[PDB]
Amino acid sequence: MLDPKLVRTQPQEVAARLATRGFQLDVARIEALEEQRKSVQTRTEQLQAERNARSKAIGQAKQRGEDIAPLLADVDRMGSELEEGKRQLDAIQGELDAMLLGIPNLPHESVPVGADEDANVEVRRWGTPKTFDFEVKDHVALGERHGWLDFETAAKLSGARFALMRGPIARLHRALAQFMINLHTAEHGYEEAYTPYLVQAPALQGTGQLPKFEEDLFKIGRDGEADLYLIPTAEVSLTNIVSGQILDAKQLPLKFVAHTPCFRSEDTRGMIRQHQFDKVEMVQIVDPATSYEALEGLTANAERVLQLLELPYRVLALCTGDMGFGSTKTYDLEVWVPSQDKYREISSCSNCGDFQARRMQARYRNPETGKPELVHTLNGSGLAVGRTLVAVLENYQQADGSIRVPEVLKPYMAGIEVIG
Amino acid sequence: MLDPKLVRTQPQEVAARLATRGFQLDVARIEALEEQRKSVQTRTGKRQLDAIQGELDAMLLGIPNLPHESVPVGADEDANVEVRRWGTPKTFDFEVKDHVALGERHGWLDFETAAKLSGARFALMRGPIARLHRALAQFMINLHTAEHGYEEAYTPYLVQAPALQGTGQLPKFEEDLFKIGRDGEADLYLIPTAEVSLTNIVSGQILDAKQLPLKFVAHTPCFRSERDTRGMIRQHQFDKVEMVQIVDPATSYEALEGLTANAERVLQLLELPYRVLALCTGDMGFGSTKTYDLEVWVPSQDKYREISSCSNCGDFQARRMQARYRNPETGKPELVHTLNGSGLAVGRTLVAVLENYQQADGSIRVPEVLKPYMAGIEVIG
Ligand SMILES: Cn1c(=O)ccn([C@@H]2O[C@H](COS(=O)(=O)NC(=O)[C@@H](N)CO)[C@@H](O)[C@H]2O)c1=O
Ligand SMILES: Cn1c(=O)ccn([C@@H]2O[C@H](COS(=O)(=O)NC(=O)[C@@H](N)CO)[C@@H](O)[C@H]2O)c1=O
Ligand code: NA
Ligand code: NA
Repeated sequence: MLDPKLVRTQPQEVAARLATRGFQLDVARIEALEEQRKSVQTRTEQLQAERNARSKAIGQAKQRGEDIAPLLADVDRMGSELEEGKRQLDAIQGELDAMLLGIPNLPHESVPVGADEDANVEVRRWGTPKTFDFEVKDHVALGERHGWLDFETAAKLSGARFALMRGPIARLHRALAQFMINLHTAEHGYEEAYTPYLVQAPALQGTGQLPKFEEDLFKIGRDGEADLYLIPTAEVSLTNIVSGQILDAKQLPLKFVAHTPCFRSEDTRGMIRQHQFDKVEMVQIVDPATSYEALEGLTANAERVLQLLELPYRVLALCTGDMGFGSTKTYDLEVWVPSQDKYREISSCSNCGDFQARRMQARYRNPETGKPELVHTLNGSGLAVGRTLVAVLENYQQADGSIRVPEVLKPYMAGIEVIG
Repeated sequence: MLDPKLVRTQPQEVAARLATRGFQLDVARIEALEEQRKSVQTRTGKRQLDAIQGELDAMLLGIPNLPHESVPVGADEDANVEVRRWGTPKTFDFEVKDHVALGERHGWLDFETAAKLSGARFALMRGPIARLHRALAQFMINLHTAEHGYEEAYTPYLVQAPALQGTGQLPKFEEDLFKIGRDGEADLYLIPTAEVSLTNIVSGQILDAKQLPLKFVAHTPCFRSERDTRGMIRQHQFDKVEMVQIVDPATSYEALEGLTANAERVLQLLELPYRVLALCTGDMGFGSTKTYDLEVWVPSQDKYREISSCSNCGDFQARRMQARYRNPETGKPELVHTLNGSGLAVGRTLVAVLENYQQADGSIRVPEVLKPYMAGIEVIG
């Protein structure tokens, strides 16, 4: 949610900033609703003035021994219209709120203005994509060899876009997730958390997936119970820890890390696109003055995972036309994928500003004013575990089809140094 | 599903054995349907044959497993037999606190934030308690893979109906599952246990005799919409480290003893006193022939509480899955036997760790085997 006062009073300036995202604000409808509101409010004011006078004129008519029936009938009619005037103003405000819940965030001034994906800038890249002396295999060819990565058995259980891992590939996947959590808790100042993987609608509305992106979620419809949704990311559960709270300035920043499955009902082959995937999520609840510096740190934390695994990657600053709904500024990390001869997305790191904090009423008590003020929220993958496994399998492949274990993962691989 | 030959050749004995579970086998309806199929065959139309076949198959999928002759005969939980114990429950020199009071002290176990997010029967864990939960699950999976011969697996947590019918949750227990209704697609169900995904790896296959035993281990969330039940004891979501075995039918009752010892080892290494209960015929799970429950000591309750269920399913799930192996003696593809057991339910291990390891000041001492996973933390709070 944007600032309601800003959208209602400056719809033209808000529309112009939003147009950079390709989003066309319904300025004609905001102004029409605002014209209707002003018209009803002026009618209720004139009626309040008329009814109050008539209601007190009954007292005076009584003192004169006069008939009060014409006056009571006037007051009663006026009262009934004021009650409708309230219903009209409530239904106008109701329509305006429903509309404001579907508006994407305002891009920060520093975001490059672009109409599409081609206006995204490379910020920097790290490491050098390996030149192989043999024909590179993809992660599907590599992992299927001994049945350690099995899409057929997963299709037999659950249908398309699911995976089954066994033996050393399953251990390598767990090693990756354990390495990420241990790194963020030991070196990057994040507090570990275990969260529900099923949330009710209010949590998803707090982070921006609801009301607009319901069709992308798996829903559990329940009889006489509030429906449950499978989390698309631990961002939903972690960010909402602070909903409806006034935090002390001393408690900021709150930094959370969670390793959870992620469920989405939205080449893309093998493990690139899945209905379920593990992701180690980083979430920060910060002082608004520090959120853009916090984003730089958050991005460096996700990068550190790739540097430690020695995986060549690239950092992209997303343009205005290529951002997520609730983001003011995003950096995408893209890992080198040898079988594709390109870098592919492995993490998105965003500053949401006060957009999610507004929806969930997550606040802090400002020290200067003493007044409760909205916090800023940030989130970032550090990393999507299945995609890192794809990167590990492909970048560490040997000529015989075996896989070298990355150095930082050997303590988790129980003596295994080469897979197959 | 039960052997169709046994149901036909020995109806009275199969019915008398099932009656020890409190299940009344409808021999009359089964044999009346068999007579109708035989009469319709001698005349052959397709409508009446498919209706009789659909009726018979639906009945057949509703019959629980035959209890093994070594299973104590009883009507309820009070007839379950304690077969052994391990360890001495601790005598505390202060008033014992439950895991809820222990965990809630610094916000590290938070039922209120979880309720705000998801409603009742959910949990949120933070900092050293979340780290201890993760340490427990890592310990269990590292133990089973390194010492007990189990191959690790990452599985889907959403399955379609045939996998649940393969292990016995469907058709009879649909109400206990969280279903995802999918428009113009097969509905998905959240897994109640990794037993569903692990056991079904071998469905529709003829394995090699040399491939047996197949021993799988997985750490997964478990989702169910179903004595003291406070906090993490009962949840809609909980983590469980599951052990599954696909074995030669001749070895399955020795394999159950080995599976039960694997689960027990986690409790021994954590130094958590417990007891082993041989479930009676009237307290057994639908798909089981024989079950041992592990019940860990819970100081706040002054009693042992269930933390694991180890079962031999015989050929029951194999029949539903058509999971076979090529018999080296005969040459014929024969049904395999299947087994599963918790090693362990992670949330309930955490309850047991918090309570048994608590100290006078409300702090919790970290179990010895968990210290390598706790980043220097030896005392929680
Ligand atoms: C397997 N798989 C998918 O099918 C889809 C996405 N991803 C990775 O997940 C990362 C984070 O997803 S996101 O871009 O929608 N952003 C978030 O979820 C925020 N909570 C920040 O993480 C993407 O960068 C993909 O690499 C998959 O792995
Ligand atoms: C939190 N919680 C529950 O809410 C319910 C059960 N349990 C434990 O899970 C163990 C295994 O569940 S079971 O008995 O249904 N058996 C199986 O699922 C098999 N696949 C073997 O694991 C129970 O023993 C409870 O201790 C919870 O922890
Ligand atoms: Na992205
Ligand atoms: Na049980």
